[PDB]
Amino acid sequence: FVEMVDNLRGKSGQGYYVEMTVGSPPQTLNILVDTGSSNFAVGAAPHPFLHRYYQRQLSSTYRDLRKGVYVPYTQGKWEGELGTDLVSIPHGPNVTVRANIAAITESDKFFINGSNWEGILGLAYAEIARPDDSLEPFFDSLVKQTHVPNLFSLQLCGLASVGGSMIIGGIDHSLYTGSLWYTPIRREWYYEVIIVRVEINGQDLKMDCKEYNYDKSIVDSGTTNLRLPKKVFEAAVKSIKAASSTEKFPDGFWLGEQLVCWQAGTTPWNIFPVISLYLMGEVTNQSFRITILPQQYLRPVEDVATSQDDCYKFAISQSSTGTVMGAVIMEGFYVVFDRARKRIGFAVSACHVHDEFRTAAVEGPFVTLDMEDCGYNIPQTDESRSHHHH
Ligand SMILES: CC1(C)Cc2cc(Cl)ccc2C(N[C@@H](Cc2ccccc2)c2nc(=O)c(C#N)c[nH]2)=N1
Ligand SMILES: [Zn+2]
Ligand SMILES: [Zn+2]
Ligand SMILES: [Zn+2]
Ligand SMILES: [Zn+2]
Repeated sequence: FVEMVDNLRGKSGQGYYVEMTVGSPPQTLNILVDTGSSNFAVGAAPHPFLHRYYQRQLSSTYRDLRKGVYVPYTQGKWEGELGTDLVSIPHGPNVTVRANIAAITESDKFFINGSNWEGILGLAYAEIARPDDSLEPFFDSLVKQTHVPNLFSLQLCGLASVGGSMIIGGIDHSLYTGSLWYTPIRREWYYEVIIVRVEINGQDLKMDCKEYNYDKSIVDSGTTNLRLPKKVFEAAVKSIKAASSTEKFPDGFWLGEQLVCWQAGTTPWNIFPVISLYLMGEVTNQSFRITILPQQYLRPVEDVATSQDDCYKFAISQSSTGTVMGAVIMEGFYVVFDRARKRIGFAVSACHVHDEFRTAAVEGPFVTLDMEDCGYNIPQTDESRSHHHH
């Protein structure tokens, strides 16, 4: 898949985008790759931080669905008018499909100054599509209309410019080394997975493993940080603080709200521990671990005021909606979203993050005799229970 290698670009902390074309004649836009949502939505009216947008009036193939959609986030919102148009990925498979498109007509805190993407490609499953699951997501239309295999893979390589690859329909062996380990997709909504054990510099956090997946764990290219449920995040911060106790940092650093700096080239990486997340294996009683270096979770931020200094932001943060394996985790790894086989694969990425003495790793198997169920069952609302799925 040499045509798809290197088809991602981005800015540090503003995700990764792929080129897509919409309409006829083709209007090219840069579209955020988001495995944490399931709408394809594109800016479709002027905005101060956009200089291009989808012009439905210029597409002879555009059809209006005459139905609006409103998508709130805890940080902002976008809203728009649903329709369909022809869509292709110029640096992807050689096919064109008729897909649902939400034309974003207004938004708040969604498009950011200097980001360079004009829309978002929700790669997760219909269940979480807005306004409901009857709006077929892009990848579903892609696989149904063409012979593209039902799989995609992401190599996300670490404002600074970033790059990577989204291989659509395949796995490209040139983008990883060593073993590829698969963990099951627990349920097809988010790319939900189960973490069975967490270690910080080889020391077990020794929490009940349900705490790791409370109320879910998901793989999310739309999230920057590794985000951890409250109790886990506190135990992790306690452990990382212990390891790094030669350095007393301010509270704001541990909150993600303050940089910490050393003289250029002197950062003491050795005092910051590796973190290993052990993911359920395909075989009952087996897991494998993914091991993250501090260079993945301490993100450099170029200081405008101290040229002499290497400065970093702590990129692990607290969650109340479960564990989120964001860019912090993914940047280590070639991640295969094997929708056909309901599994997610992890191998060490060919764009490796370097530490002098340690390596981001994917290792297994680890066997447990004790097969505790580490999944959490989210309390069923009457709202969920009552909707019919015909
Ligand atoms: C998918 C996308 C665009 C959805 C989104 C919507 C809105 Cl309105 C505001 C921010 C985000 C958002 N935030 C990401 C960072 C992002 C911005 C732009 C592109 C990709 C990622 C995020 N990551 C975190 O770690 C975090 C925390 N803690 C909070 N937020 N990601
Ligand atoms: Zn507004
Ligand atoms: Zn531009
Ligand atoms: Zn019914
Ligand atoms: Zn349904």
